[PDB]
Amino acid sequence: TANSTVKVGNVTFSNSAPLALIAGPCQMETRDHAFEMAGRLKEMTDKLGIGLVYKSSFDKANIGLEKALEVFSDLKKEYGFPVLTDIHTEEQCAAVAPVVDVLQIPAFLCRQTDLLIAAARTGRVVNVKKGQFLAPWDMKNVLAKITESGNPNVLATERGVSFGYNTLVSDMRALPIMAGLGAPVIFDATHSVQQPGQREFVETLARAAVAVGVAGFFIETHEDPDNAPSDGPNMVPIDKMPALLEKLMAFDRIAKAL
Amino acid sequence: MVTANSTVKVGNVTFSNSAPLALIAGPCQMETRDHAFEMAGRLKEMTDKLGIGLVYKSSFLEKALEVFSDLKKEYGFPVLTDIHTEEQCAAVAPVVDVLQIPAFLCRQTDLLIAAARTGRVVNVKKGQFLAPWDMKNVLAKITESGNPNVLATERGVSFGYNTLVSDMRALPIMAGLGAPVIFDATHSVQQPGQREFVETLARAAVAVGVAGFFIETHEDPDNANMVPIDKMPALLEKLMAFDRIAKAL
Amino acid sequence: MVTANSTVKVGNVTFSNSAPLALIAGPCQMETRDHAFEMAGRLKEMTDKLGIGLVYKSSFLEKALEVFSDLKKEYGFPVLTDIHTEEQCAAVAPVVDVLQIPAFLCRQTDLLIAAARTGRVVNVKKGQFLAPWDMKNVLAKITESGNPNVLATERGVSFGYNTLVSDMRALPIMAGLGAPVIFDATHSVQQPGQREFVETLARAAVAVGVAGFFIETHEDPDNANMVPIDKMPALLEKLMAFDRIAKAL
Amino acid sequence: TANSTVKVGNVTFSNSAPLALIAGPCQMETRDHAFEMAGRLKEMTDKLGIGLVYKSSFDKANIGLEKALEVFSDLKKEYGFPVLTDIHTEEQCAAVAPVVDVLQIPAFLCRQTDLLIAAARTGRVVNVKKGQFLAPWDMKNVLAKITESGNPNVLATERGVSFGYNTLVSDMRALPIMAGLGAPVIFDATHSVQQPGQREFVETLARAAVAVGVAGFFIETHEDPDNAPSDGPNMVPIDKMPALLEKLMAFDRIAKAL
Repeated sequence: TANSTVKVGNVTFSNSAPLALIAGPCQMETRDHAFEMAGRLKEMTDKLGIGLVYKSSFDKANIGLEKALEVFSDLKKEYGFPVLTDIHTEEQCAAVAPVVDVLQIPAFLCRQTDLLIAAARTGRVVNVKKGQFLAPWDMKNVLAKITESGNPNVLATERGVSFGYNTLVSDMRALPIMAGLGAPVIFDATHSVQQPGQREFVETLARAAVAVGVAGFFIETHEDPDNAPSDGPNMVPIDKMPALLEKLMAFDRIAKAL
Repeated sequence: MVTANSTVKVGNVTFSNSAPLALIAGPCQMETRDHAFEMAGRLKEMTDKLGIGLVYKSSFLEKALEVFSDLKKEYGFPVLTDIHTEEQCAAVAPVVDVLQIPAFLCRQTDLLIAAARTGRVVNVKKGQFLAPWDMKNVLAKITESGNPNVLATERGVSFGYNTLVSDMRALPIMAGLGAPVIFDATHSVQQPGQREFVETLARAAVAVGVAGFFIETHEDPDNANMVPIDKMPALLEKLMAFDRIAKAL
Repeated sequence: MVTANSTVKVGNVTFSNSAPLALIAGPCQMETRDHAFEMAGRLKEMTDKLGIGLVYKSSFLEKALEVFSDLKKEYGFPVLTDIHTEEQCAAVAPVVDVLQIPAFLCRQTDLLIAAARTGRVVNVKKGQFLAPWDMKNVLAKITESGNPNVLATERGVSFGYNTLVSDMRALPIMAGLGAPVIFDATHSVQQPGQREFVETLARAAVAVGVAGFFIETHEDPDNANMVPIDKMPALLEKLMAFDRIAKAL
Repeated sequence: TANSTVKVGNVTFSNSAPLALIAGPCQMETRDHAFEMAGRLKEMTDKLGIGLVYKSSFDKANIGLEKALEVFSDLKKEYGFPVLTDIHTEEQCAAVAPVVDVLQIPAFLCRQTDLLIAAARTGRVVNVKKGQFLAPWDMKNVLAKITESGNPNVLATERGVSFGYNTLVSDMRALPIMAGLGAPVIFDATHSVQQPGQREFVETLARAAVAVGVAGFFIETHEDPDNAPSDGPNMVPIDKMPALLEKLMAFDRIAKAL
């Protein structure tokens, strides 16, 4: 019993609506860097008519919460977008909820029922990253922990499944399956390509997903991914983002008429 | 020496990962002569309206080759059928434009060589036990035999038990081998040992970029897996809209 | 610098891929104090007769640590429990001999470091998303933190959907990393999202060669997955017979 | 409705009986080479009390039938063992059946119903290699094509399943599952380790399988596997075979009492 349209600040997520973007660097760095990344993402999405949710993690985990919340607060004041971050404990959900619009359950924690309930109880939008060890239908039971806990605003993010050793595959059937559960479906293009333990296939997977039909994309991006503090091999260079997004929007226009 | 053609011309059809999508379509098995002309006429009608190339396919031999020959006289399209032995390649080659290597036989060198030596276009279905880069050495058996006209068909890869998965990365990787890549929508959804997901996989594949689509279709697929023929015009129209974008990028 | 110990001594138990098998066993969750002493007594009885080391395990904290402490006073064995946060490591360490990292947390560096810094033995369950060689970098987070006493537990790897598979090659590969390898028979048969195959997988693992077996067990597993406790003596006797051969070769 | 004991010449296959060995080089080479391999295999199995079925292929396929049948006939005359070879067409089953005791259906052909029926109709023992794309329970339907065709003497050979790309895994649960179908189960140690498109793990997998319980082993072997005409990376050096087999028999003695 999820909301099929999830509205967060100025952003609408729905399998029927134009694509929305969750984007940002993996890890929050300096305040300088945060404002540069968020400014560039806001400009390119403003021009395209794409809603933006700005993302960054503060726990490292495989800047710290206090500092990060200050930066997130100032970003929101300057740019007006909702923000997202990942949470790892019940105490972290309560601590970030005053500022952060969308709480994210990491893939490794997607089965941790008490964390799903704690996120749910904040009344924030909850994005659940589907674990690479889950099947698409398994998400019914995961998302239910949130919706049956009284929070109807859930997003389900596809991020690939384990395929042998050191390989993920993206089963495009996950998208209609999860959409059938009633929550907006988000496609994580950057983690879906990774070699557990690849950037050349981000566009490939993104094009496939948008044509199938998704509410949104989750794309990690950075100005110099090879030199980034975390997750660097996977992130799209920020200067390549406008071209990617323009392409995705062309397909989305067709996909969302059918 | 000899290398795969990135553009493969078959009769009045052009396959290339840079050209508009062409269609390989038909029933699994040839039934009757009348059934063949019906399916083919319906397929040609829809492909004529959309402006897409059609290769008509069926699996069978004497009677079948006469049916194929007559279909070609009447409709002017090329045809495709599966071959299983060296002897079969030789028998069907005077009539059939595309010889198809089934996925279970994609590593059978002697068959690959026989089909190559006929001079026909050879379509190899990628085994569900192969990785996309494994098609390099498969395609090389045809091209090193002197035949540059090869098509590589994606049809899914084994994913745990009784499950296939469509890794869309297979498409650019195989395209990189230098042959047109064909997406088999109807076998890629199979539950080994699902028709609902055929549109899903097809939309994904076309947005990634393919030379063509391979779809098994029938007027009554429950009494024949297959896309009902009455679902083809809507599906194809959607796939052509995505293709136009995919091929311009 | 610091490297994993190929022999890990825990209280009166020795773990090594060259030593006789030792047993890590107990219920999933600690129930009551009386239930704990019962399970433990039954396990110690059977391990005493067979001459095998026993580490008693349970998941929970204040009451639980008092139970563990009393079990140790009475039975003299080491104990193991799962930890989920840094704070938890610190709280359980004064009592619990082996800190266990659950499979879902095996990549959580901060937790790995916290458990390492306690000076206790750390057992890391291999994530079902990891390859066996991926345990190199996991184990290194504990050893580079100054703790050489690590156990590596095999518990299956994802195999398509809702299925795990036990790749017996994981065992020598992980042994090659230099830590004793533990086989989790009860989680390796899991259907994510099967008790019949626990003996099958255990027999295979022991013939390959493992430092130990991890088995969840209960007196009434339907009202608690788990091996019924009354099935343990027969299973263990079989596994010891294979172990003797495996360890001499 | 398979025979739970399959007797072929001097060899007994049963999940209850001491292990039997199917062994030989992948491809038949010279007559010299055939007699050397078969002699060495007969000597080492004679000493251990292990029944031997000598194997070689004549079709190449990813010496030729006429020559191979002559060699097989002379081997049988000299050594007295049953022999095995793989068949690929209905005509090949009829052509080799006069001489060959055990017809083998290759993994890639295990779903080809007409070939299963043709092998069955020869009245020879049929060994079916389980395809790497099959599940253990799928073998019920495969083996049924033989037994329902009137031939109750079938062997089911485990040879690994596809695990991501260029990797096989050996699911040891396949062994009790297939045994539950009633046919003797054979473990192919050499193909189960291979990298599709490894010898150091032949003993690992073999030890696992024998402890679980199997009727037999299928082991490809050659005097100089690195220089062999086919399948060389996978085959056990013939001089390592006695030590391997001695180890397997030690475990088998325990496994077959339980």
